[PDB]
Amino acid sequence: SVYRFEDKTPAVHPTAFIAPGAYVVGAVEVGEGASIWFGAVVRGDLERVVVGPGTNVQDGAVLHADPGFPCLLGPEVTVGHRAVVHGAVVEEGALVGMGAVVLNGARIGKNAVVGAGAVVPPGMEVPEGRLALGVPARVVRPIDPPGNAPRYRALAERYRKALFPVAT
Amino acid sequence: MSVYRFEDKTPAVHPTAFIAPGAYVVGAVEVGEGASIWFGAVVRGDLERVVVGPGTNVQDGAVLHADPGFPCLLGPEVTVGHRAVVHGAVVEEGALVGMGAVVLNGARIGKNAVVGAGAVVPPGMEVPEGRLALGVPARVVRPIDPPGNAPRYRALAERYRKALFPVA
Amino acid sequence: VYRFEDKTPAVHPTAFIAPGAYVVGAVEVGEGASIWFGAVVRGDLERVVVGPGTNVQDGAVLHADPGFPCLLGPEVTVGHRAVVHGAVVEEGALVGMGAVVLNGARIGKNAVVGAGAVVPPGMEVPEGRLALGVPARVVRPIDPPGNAPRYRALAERYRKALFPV
Ligand SMILES: [Zn+2]
Ligand SMILES: [Zn+2]
Ligand SMILES: [Zn+2]
Repeated sequence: SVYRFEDKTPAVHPTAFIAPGAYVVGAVEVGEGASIWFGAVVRGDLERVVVGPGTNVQDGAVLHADPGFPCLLGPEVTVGHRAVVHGAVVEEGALVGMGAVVLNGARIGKNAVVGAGAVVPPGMEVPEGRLALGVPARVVRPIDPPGNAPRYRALAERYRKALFPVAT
Repeated sequence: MSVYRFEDKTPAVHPTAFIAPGAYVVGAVEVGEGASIWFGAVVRGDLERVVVGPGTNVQDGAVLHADPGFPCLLGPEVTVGHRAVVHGAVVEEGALVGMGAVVLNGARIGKNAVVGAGAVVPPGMEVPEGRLALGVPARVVRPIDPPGNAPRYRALAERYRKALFPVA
Repeated sequence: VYRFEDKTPAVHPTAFIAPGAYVVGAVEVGEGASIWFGAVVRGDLERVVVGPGTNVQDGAVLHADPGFPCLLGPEVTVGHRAVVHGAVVEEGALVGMGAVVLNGARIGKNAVVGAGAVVPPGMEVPEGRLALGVPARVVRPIDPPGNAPRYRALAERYRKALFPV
């Protein structure tokens, strides 16, 4: 569930969805309508992590932060399956593609897209409305704004209404 | 070992399948006979169905999900390597998705084909039967011998169902 | 912690094993080591060794194939969501987050595998060197990473004061 490390307690909005098997630990803030999915890990100890309103952190993703590099997810952000966002700033409407890695100090602009499996080097800026892909990542072109966040606001509310464990 | 019902979608898991501790099979999922879903793996079907074929192993930390119009359909004797992501794609009989790889919506992995470890298979890419695809992004490179992971995991799963116990 | 047949993990009392981590089978976990949330350390057909003071971070995966033991040396860091498979990682080294290290590969002393890099089977990363790319390429000498001392201290803090809310 939700874990207090020493005296650091996650602050989770009651409309947020924390899936079974997800771990929210320590200095973490999870906003209204946010969702953290199965097997995801959100840990804030040496530095804080913010999951803005309506931001979804999909299955197997990992959020963490280093001193001086807080992990700040803006509102209506999507962190795809198995992505790692570490000490970076992701602004409103952006998408971190599934399997991608965003490193410390990187900055994902509004409605920007980090391609699947791309590795964003430390400090790199992804401008607003642009697609960055590759290993290492590189700004390629303008890209249409992702629509994953409204999908996951609604999918999360359905999960909050009808999720039941069943034994076999 | 438990499984998760989303709305009216309960996973249909064959009795000979092995579902490991820490694995999360959610919603519209079929898990075939002799299949195995290993520790920390997530197989989630809600927006669209997901099928784990018979004798198919979904290894540790792997993530399966499907998008509208893109079912995630794993054929028989398929291997999804450690920490891979197969999203809304078709994987034909005997193929291998290398560990850490990502396979995106609409991709098709031909029979006995191999996705290289860490490779990212773009949406809609077709990997022909018996071929090898690797790189970021993935490219079909050469013909490769059929992998033999699925038989070994059928047997390893059977050993786990008989002698896996929690300790202190 | 899970036993597989006759294979029981041997975990030192000072090691931190976070909730949601899965240590399975023929696994050694040394003094002052830590296995964090969602990580999977599985040893069945071959042995895995997590050396003293070595941290296996969140969602990382360790496994081994016959003849390829996964041997993590002391003071080693396996970053978030990394995969180290049947490889040898020497003292002080760093496997960057999201990276993949495959069978028979050797990560030299204080070497660094960059984040998301894929070290092919059998490849050697020499001591004090950085490897990047997919596949991996030895790029330049790098200063010793300092993650292992920080995580030794963080793990002892987590062993003492971690409670579900
Ligand atoms: Zn970290
Ligand atoms: Zn998805
Ligand atoms: Zn393996």
